Amino acid sequence: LQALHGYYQRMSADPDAGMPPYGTSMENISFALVLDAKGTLRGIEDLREQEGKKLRPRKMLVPIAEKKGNGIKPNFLWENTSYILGVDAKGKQERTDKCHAAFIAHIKAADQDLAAVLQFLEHGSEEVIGSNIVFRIEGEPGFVHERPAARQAWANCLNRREQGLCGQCLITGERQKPIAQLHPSIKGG
DNA sequence: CTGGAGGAGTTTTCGCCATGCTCAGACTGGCGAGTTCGCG
Repeated sequence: LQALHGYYQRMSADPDAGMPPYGTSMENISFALVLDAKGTLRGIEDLREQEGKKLRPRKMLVPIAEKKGNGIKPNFLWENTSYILGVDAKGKQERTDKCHAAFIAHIKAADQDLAAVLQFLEHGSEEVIGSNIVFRIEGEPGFVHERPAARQAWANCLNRREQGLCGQCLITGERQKPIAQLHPSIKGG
């Protein structure tokens, strides 16, 4: 319904409304890793919160996630242990190894922070297993994915992907627009 | 006779909580008036 499109367009114009900016979404995160600028990991930040009933993760604004079928798709900068640590509980190690290789490969598409995290990837409690994690530089505010250079790289990747076929958009009625081969998912439960 | 493969059919991965009472009376109030038949 175009009503939702109009509502988003209007309310996103308000800076404090809470609309995620284009290309970003709010997800669940449990821990953050701290590593020095030299590429050595030391320090883990656990952001999970006790909701009275249970200890549950926290909501964070991050780059949108792919819709993972049976195929392997690497997320940009935040992932679970299987892609990052090359470890899991699924037993099928080769799958995890392939995921890790794809994850490291996607990064290469000059910043010292990404240089450091690349350096750490030369090697890459139990509760971290299976949870979502993010990266932070030792004593650095914010997170690596928040740095402007990361945003430029993300925009470049988006431009890379949005190419080829073009047509008429039914919601807007405009011509020669790139057509979406797949739609992002919607939260259930 | 063997190949490459397009299509048909089967398997894997995906991610993974909640809803909260209740409580009480009235009221007291009077209808109506009436007429029967009659030889052999």
